[PDB]
Amino acid sequence: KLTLYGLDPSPPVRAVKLTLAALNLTYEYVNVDIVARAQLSPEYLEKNPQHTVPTLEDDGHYIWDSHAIIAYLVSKYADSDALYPKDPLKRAVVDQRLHFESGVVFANGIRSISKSVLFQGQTKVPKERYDAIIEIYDFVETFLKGQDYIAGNQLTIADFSLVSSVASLEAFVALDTTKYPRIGAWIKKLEQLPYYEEANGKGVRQLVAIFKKTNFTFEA
Amino acid sequence: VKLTLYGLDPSPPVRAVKLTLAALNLTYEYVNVDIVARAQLSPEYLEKNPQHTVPTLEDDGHYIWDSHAIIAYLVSKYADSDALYPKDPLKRAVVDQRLHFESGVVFANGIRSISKSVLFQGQTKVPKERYDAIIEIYDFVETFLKGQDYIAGNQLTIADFSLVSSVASLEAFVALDTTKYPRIGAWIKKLEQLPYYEEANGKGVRQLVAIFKKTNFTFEA
Ligand SMILES: N[C@@H](CCC(=O)N[C@@H](CS)C(=O)NCC(=O)O)C(=O)O
Ligand SMILES: N[C@@H](CCC(=O)N[C@@H](CS)C(=O)NCC(=O)O)C(=O)O
Repeated sequence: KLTLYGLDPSPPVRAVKLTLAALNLTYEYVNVDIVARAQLSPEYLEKNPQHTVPTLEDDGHYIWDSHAIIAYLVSKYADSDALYPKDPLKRAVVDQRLHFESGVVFANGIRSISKSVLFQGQTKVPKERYDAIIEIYDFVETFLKGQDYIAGNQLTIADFSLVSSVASLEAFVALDTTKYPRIGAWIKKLEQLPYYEEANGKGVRQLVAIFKKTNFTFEA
Repeated sequence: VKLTLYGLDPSPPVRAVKLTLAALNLTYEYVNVDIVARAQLSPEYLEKNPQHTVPTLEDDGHYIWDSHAIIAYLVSKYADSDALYPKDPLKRAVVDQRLHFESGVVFANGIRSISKSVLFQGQTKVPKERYDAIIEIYDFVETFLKGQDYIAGNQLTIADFSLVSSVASLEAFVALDTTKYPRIGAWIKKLEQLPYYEEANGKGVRQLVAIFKKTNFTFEA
């Protein structure tokens, strides 16, 4: 019995939706209205004291942080270790990419802007935040050099994690696929998964539209 | 020997790896990478780590980077038991949440946000936002320690090494009020009892604090 707490525009929530779909697991999806600060309710804080989404409930146990969740799901429920290989050297690449996503991409790239634009209602965003997004594209383009997937030669949860956030960066800076052909090819490859549209595609488009509506701009 | 660690003592994620190597009693070569001299940007270093960060670990022709990936690798490959990184999916999920909390909320948003501005871009005035972020980190860690002696449960794990390397470093920006944060104070004190703590984490924390003291940076009101 799985319950996922979150909302479709959220990148880390979509990373979990991709993993759940890839593992063909059934779950209840509970909406959490972040703009209304519904995550700050006493009832949600009891589930996740960091008051973030996603939170996964698995038969009474609460797990949070999307990367911890999707590793947990694969380790516990997958038929094989395909999505999260147990071989320590292969796992070390996956883990590096996941922690890259946690810090460099999401915390420094996305939440840094979401906080000032959506949470604080500010229209102007410091130029450093633009520079941070270009740095992310540059790194991811390098990470994809000579391989079809982000962490090696097979689909893993690192792909789910990073595609959920890297595709979201379009909300701030459109991806130039002439400058970034590897990133373009990799998103296109992942878009072919039958569950991609419902798990990640539509939420990306929603987030992009949310930020379009704010009319935010980068400071020079 | 077979293991090489690339890094430098003031760096919190390098110290996370030094703590783990010490706890596992592994021998290794320590190679200094002077990030102040931008030595991590040499083409030679980029071949080992294209993200040009420290730490990097070299193990028999393989390069691993990101401190959290490195220390999970070390325990899984070399430890006698999974004590420091339990394999039980549920216990593992708590450790993993704490590690990723360190990557994003603590290091990226808390420390590197200020370090880049102050150490490498020479800014002396830091926005109040960055002070508030450190206080929120202290608030979260205090909550995480509720009812237990360690950060991810009832036993020492790599989550303790990761988070103490960075949380102890926060003194460089905001001194820790142990009357407001008695659990954090006790937890740091408990880890300081580890005989390998002084060399692995303690010296470098003090170095980092002294580096920031010298810059004379302040937070805006
Ligand atoms: N790295 C974390 C990010 C979690 C996170 O910050 N989620 C955002 C939504 S995208 C959130 O919960 N914001 C509300 C809050 O922190 O109060 C993860 O992968 O779960
Ligand atoms: N979260 C990463 C942080 C790595 C990191 O950013 N290290 C800093 C030093 S504390 C660095 O290498 N700065 C040089 C650079 O990024 O070029 C980890 O745990 O390894």
